[PDB]
Amino acid sequence: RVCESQSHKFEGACMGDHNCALVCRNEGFSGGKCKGLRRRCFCTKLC
Amino acid sequence: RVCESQSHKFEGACMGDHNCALVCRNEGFSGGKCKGLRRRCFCTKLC
Repeated sequence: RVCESQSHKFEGACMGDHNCALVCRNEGFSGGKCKGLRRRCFCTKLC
Repeated sequence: RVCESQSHKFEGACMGDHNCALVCRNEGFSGGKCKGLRRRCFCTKLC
């Protein structure tokens, strides 16, 4: 089961899922991706 | 740090946040609330 949390560190429009994943790993998550028309980085991990 | 996961048990459209919270507690989360244009139940817990 997957849980999500918006990144605290990601700056600017999320244009590249991989960059978001890397920032999210620095925040303690397993990965992440960009979501929405607002292009925000959302970190993911197993609940 | 809070995380979110769409409910796996909640039936249909989410009207009452309290109902969603109780359903989500049965899924092992601390709470939950109805969100989105298509009113769905999202469970929350500390990650």
